[PDB]
Amino acid sequence: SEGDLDDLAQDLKDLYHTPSFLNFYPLGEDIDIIFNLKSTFTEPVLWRKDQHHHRVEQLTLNGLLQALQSPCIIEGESGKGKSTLLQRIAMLWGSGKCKALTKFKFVFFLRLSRAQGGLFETLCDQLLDIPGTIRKQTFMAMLLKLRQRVLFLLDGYNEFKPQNCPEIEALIKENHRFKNMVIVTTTTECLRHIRQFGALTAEVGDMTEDSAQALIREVLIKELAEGLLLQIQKSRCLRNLMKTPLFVVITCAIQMGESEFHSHTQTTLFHTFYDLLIQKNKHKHKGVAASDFIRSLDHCGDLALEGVFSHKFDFELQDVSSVNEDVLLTTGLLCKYTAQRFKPKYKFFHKSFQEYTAGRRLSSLLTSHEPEEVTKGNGYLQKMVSISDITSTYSSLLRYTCGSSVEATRAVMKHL
Amino acid sequence: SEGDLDDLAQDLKDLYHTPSFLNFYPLGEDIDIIFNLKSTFTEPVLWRKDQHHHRVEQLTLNGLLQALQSPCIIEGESGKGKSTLLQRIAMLWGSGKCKALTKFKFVFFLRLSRAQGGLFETLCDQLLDIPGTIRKQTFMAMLLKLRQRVLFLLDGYNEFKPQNCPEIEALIKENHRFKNMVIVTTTTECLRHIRQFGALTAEVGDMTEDSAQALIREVLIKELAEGLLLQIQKSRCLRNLMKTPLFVVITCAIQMGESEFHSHTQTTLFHTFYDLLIQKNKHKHKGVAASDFIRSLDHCGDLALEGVFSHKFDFELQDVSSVNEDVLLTTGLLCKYTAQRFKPKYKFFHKSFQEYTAGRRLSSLLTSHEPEEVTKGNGYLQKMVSISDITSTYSSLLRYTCGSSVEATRAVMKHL
Repeated sequence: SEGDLDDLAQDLKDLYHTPSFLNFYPLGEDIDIIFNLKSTFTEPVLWRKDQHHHRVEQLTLNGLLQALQSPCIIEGESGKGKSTLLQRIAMLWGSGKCKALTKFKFVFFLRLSRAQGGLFETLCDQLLDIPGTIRKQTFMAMLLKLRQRVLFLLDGYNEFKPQNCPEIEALIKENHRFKNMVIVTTTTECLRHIRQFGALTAEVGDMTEDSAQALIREVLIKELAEGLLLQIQKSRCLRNLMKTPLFVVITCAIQMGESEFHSHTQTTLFHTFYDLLIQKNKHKHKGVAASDFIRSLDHCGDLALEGVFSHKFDFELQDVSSVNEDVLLTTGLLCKYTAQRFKPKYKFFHKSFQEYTAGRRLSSLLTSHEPEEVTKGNGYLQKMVSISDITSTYSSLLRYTCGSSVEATRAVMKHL
Repeated sequence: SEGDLDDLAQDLKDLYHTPSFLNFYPLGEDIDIIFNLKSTFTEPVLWRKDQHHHRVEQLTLNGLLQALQSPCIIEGESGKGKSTLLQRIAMLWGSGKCKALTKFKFVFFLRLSRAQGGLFETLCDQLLDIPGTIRKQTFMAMLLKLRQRVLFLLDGYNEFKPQNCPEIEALIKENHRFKNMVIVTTTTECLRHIRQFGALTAEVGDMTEDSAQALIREVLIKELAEGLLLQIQKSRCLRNLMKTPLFVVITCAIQMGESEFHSHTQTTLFHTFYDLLIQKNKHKHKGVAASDFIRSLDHCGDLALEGVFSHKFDFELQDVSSVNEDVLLTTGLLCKYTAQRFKPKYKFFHKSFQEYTAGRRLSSLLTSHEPEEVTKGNGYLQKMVSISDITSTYSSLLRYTCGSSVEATRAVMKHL
């Protein structure tokens, strides 16, 4: 009952080097795009927020491990791409290169979105099939007796329900019963359910320029990579967008498969991104009437547009006045913040996204077959009678409105 | 067995150091504000009432412990925030720094608001699972055999029903059968059900200026804290208010989350406070018709207003003439006192609160769509015909009336 413990550790070390573990779909399974952890995002930015929930002390992987303590909670920036951090840790353990992991005997990488029946059943079924030599529930004695030399990496907390496996939900909240180390990843929306149980919290930030450039070089045709590299060197606004894991995977994705470099103006990127968000969560909108979803989007759109004219990006509940917007919070168009505030706040993923959103809505209104909708659109354009506004504050809005539609462009140019 | 007992004591000591014990919600769970006992209220004041129920002999934490005898009853102020005292004791025991607690082998921190099935089961389930090696009912034989070397810290007595766990109700009432030390925290309203069983009593008082200042500094943005500190130093009335934990936490809670310092006029502070009392207990007012609940609140409002004119702050039952006001006693607007007096008495949480309450009612009446209600409101204004009242006794009433409504302000200014 000892030799097989070493076999299990070795078997898991080798398992984490398997292609079925190292490969993932950055844009989701709907697009057959596969990234290999060995060459993709390798150097994440990890912020350790203070007691006031502010970003302080920027940390790195293999710098955070040395600060590892009882339960740690890592929050996704804002409902973005896959939090490819926990699997990096499993790889590093499997490699044995990082000294901070050499003090551990086991690493168990689990998806909370796919769990049920209890801890034992989940480990046996989801991970490596444990030999019957010691598979008699006595493994708990070893787990509890050995010490904090075991890492449980739990992903997708926000997609997990306690009724399916209350043992592991209890594990993360009541760790004093196990005396092991547990790290969980979540999203902003479900953070309020936890945190109160955490010893340490952290947030995943943007990637460095060197990392983003490596990604483009590593997963693309050399000739097309040079095109994108030249474009990003020449442009100035794109350089601010290429910090987001969601965009650095789209500009390439819409280029891959082609034999020639295309500029793919930002309007295209924003449109593509928008469509991906609404379609990505479409699979969960089957309970939403088409008229509810469309009207909700229109509501969000009008909010963004008024926000542009009102020069505001921060909204409160009274600025929404719609319970049905939980659909778009789910979609990821608007993020609800439940941080250390008296009241919750609503913000768009990015200010430029809000501007795009406003543009798309205005453009649609201006091209509507209904005179009233066009009139309302004109009502907004009619405010644009100052050179100091046209070339400044509303420059982005006009560009998005124009790029989004030829007829919208015509209305804008006539006005200008 | 002995090793298990030593480990059990250590396990509990460590349990009391977890974030799950150190983190709490000073304004309740629906609002995500989390305080850490390590930096928040650390130095409470404990008054030991005499046989005449007089406030005498100011005591302190770690000064009272040395005078701990058979069961102690600690009374809250008047239905305020969390009585974060018992958990501090558990922490101190867990730290092992206070000599008074070094004599104790076990500390058992329990919430009576969540208890049932018996003491044995409650301890195991609510605190820490006791190993099956000693968790054989004989635990109690050990516990009893030992001596008065353990502490049972029981919170939320007013939320405890004896039908759920009569063993604990017995634990607190019949102590010679248990031969251990028990400390219970209760409220004024349910004091009458006990007291007769107590050996020693204490009341939680207000915090010092140094503490309140510390609390502001510890849980708020530096820049915003500086703003509040300057405001507090400049004002005269706020300083008197900032003795009560309820207002101290709200004041910083509403400023917290903002990017800039705001004056937050005390009329806003009182409004927020008022609404919290009304809405927080709404969950337990579902058996009260909306007409009955509002009518009762209006009744309280009129009582406050008449009391202001009559200079009456001490109310009797005949001044209420409504059995249904138990809903407001529950709400916490009015506190019923059952001190050693010929008759029970009713009082507002604070004189300034009573004045504020009067303000709300008068302001509302003066803006009513019903001429009779406006007339009644005016009838009160018609008494303000002497400068000696205008700039004195009713100054706060006029200020509250104004702050509460623009239309009310207009009526007031026309009068003045």
